[PDB]
Amino acid sequence: PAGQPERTLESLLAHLQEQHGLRVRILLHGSALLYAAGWSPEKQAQHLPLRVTELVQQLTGQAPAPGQRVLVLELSCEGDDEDTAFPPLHYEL
Repeated sequence: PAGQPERTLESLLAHLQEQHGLRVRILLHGSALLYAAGWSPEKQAQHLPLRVTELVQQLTGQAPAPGQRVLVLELSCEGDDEDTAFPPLHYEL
């Protein structure tokens, strides 16, 4: 297990929006695309009580596997400079 334990999708989106006052970004890589910005209301995206890791795989339709898994996520963010957005997140399962 790498990084802090997965708490909740609603927590992740709500935390960034309130504590940092920054727009939400999409984490996508093979498995699925995480909701952040789109036609759908922003409040709806943060509403999702599903776990951050479970939600991504559930949207994908892939069940969890035993042992350590290596997954990488890409941050899709619209901005003038690439430095504004953080580099891809490395998370193992």
